[PDB]
Amino acid sequence: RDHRKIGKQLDLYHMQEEAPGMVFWHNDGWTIFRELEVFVRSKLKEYQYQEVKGPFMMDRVLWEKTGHWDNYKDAMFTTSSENREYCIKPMNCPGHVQIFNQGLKSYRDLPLRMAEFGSCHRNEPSGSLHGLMRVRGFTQDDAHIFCTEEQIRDEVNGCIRLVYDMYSTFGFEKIVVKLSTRPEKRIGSDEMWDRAEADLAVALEENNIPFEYQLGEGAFYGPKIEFTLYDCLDRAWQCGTVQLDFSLPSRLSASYVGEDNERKVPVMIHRAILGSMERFIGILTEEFAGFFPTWLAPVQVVIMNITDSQSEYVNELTQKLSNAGIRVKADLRNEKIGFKIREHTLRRVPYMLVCGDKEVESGKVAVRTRRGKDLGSMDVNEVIEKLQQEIRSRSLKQLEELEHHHHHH
Amino acid sequence: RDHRKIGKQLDLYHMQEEAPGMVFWHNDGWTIFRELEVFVRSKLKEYQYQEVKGPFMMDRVLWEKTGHWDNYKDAMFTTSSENREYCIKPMNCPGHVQIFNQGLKSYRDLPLRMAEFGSCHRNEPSGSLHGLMRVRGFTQDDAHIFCTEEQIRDEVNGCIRLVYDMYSTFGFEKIVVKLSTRPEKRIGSDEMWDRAEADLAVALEENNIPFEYQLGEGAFYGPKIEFTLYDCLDRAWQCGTVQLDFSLPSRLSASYVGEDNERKVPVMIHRAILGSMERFIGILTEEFAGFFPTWLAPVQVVIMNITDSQSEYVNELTQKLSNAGIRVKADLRNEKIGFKIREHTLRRVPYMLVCGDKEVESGKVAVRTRRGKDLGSMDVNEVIEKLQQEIRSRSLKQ
Ligand SMILES: C[C@@H](O)[C@H](N)C(=O)NS(=O)(=O)c1cccc(-c2ccc3c(N)ncnc3c2)c1
Ligand SMILES: C[C@@H](O)[C@H](N)C(=O)NS(=O)(=O)c1cccc(-c2ccc3c(N)ncnc3c2)c1
Ligand SMILES: [Zn+2]
Ligand SMILES: [Zn+2]
Repeated sequence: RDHRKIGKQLDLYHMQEEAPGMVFWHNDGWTIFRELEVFVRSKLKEYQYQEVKGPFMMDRVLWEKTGHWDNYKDAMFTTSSENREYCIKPMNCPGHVQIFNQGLKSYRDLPLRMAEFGSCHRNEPSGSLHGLMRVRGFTQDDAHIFCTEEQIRDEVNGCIRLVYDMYSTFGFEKIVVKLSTRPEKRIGSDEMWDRAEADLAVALEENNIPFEYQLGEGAFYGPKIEFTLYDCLDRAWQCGTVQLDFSLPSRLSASYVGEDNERKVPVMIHRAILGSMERFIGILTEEFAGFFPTWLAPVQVVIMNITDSQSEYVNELTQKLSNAGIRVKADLRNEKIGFKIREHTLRRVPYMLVCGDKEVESGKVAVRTRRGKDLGSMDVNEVIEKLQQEIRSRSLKQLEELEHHHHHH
Repeated sequence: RDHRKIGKQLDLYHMQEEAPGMVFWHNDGWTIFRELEVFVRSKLKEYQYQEVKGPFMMDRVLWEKTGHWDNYKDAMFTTSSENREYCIKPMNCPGHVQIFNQGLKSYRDLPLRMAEFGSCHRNEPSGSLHGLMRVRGFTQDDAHIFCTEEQIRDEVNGCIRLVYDMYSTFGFEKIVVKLSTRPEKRIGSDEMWDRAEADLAVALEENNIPFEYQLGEGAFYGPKIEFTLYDCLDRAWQCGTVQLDFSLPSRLSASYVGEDNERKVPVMIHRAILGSMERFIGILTEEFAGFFPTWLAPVQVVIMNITDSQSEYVNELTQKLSNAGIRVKADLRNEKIGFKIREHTLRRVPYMLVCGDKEVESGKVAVRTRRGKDLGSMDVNEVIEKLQQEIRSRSLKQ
């Protein structure tokens, strides 16, 4: 089932014609986006990345210098102020290079790993738009690594390791990998492309990763390893990408002082792990058919009463779970228990805590899941500890559950 | 002390002529921005706000409907795709109404408090640009509260209480309040403006806030309370603002079913507490002269060895502090300890931990501060607990 239908069902986002391919993230979809940012940040910390933010627009002159204007013109939105023309950024790399270019850099500063949740706009043909998977405004979990020639192997290897490490959290382990080689419109010499292409192929080989070439699909500035994930119709979507660039730094006058006090141009590795937040959310939505892992679930727990008699109890518990950091909602409606459960199941809420008279008495809760399972009564404190552990460990599967819902086995 | 020189010295941000008023946040400046986002979110959690994200641009037609095109044209950047013109948003409000308009609403949903860290672009004349205080691309800690007429007083009071609550964290001694009334170009009837201006004046007086009128300086859609803060040269900068709007929702066909079954247009309150992150960071930078309180400091601790004898111990402590949630770096360079200390001192790192042989043997650390205070030898868990406490409490000094 399509992520667009599931997105409406869970009130995650919408789009209008007033803004084709521009996403409106509602509260619950934004919750997912934000949790993914937190997850990526935990990895940026561990793998020692800076995190920056570059501006939305820069002078067209800068975009001409990179080769974007010649090779990327059709896709760029432009605007102007006071007789000067600006491009809304389609990529974050040039901004990163401008940051690099502030202050003298030395070999001591390398590898310099510079991440950004970088908002890009690309004027994708309106015929090619597709839900969250192909929009016009999207946010990459981007980074550029500025390094020496001698550091390419280790740094490309690090990016590859990070892809599998992050994808394993979602249960994606058998990943389809491509090496996209020099496109017809490109900058840089043949010799530079032969080297960059060999370097990426050797890294994949060294990591024992099977891949195929994809002829002519590289970026204008360098070849790309692509990590493909599949949607519900098995369409291939580029998500992770690791790219090797011997051209942009030089075009933008990037340099550092080497060990012999000579001026050197840094190599730049580009990579995104999730790809874009929008595309990755669309993929997860379809793969899990909206059964997001508890850490990602917009609403983690719903606590419900049978009658008005338990309203006070449900309210205390909701407050208690909320202070414990759990995303929790009360459902106090005069509706049958089965009716409530069906609704919150369609809403894909991991856990539903049913409070009848006996629950109020014993200070317990009757626990149901969105997979139709009855986990009996549990102590409130026990439920809290078990949920907190499920959240903190970013567990793919629920209490007492063998297999989470996922389309591709 | 000017935030622009401090921002250069502490490697917080830069700007270039290839992008006038367009900020490049470097790692250390972005850390401050991110910490302010965490703080705002924690406050909006208690005050029960949703948090959304609206599109960066929308059809010019939408901005024509709201009155932005006729009353706000010169400030807006525009762009095109496939023969249709788009405005890059200068405000988040119309996007928020669009989200409100998805799904039937009733009185049960109100007050609906909808927050966004909303990136706006405004084509400010280049002669008016000034460091971080007045840029062309900035992010508001914005929100719109959709409510009934009967809820206006409580909701305006709630915004005012939020401003003072959040501002107390930063210790601002001079908060000057203005009430900005109907401008020359506006939407809404004179009667609507009478009511809106009175509601804000009454809210200020009930909250015991002295204020001055700023005649004709209100927004095109409503009057504004402004919470003014002052930079090093005592120049006035609008930061917090609370505005009362009886017009935009109607122009955008917003409605809900009331408790009495009558379908009405919601009132909308616009507010920002910090103002923009950029402007507020410029203010903080001058307010503290770059000596950010620990919770905001880009790097909270640097740990140094005297010689490589203590390298291993320094790495161990660095990992230990980092796991404790502290922003900590190891400085293992082959430089004299007095050279390393001076560098981190000038960088305004709150705490410096020095490890020589005596510290390794004892499992302690020698602690000094960026103000030159020497706290002597401290046990490691005690420094961790103290730091965590001062971070969690967002303490103004220590
Ligand atoms: C990895 C970066 O440093 C590199 N500069 C780059 O942009 N590479 S990319 O063009 O291959 C790339 C990387 C990640 C995401 C996308 C992408 C492109 C278009 C999208 C779209 N139109 N809608 C949704 N997601 C999208 C993601 C592209
Ligand atoms: C509170 C909002 O819902 C309201 N729609 C609004 O934008 N009001 S505002 O125009 O008074 C306002 C509010 C908050 C920040 C700014 C502002 C404007 C320009 C800036 C600039 N040019 N540079 C830096 N910060 C800035 C902040 C303006
Ligand atoms: Zn790039
Ligand atoms: Zn507004």
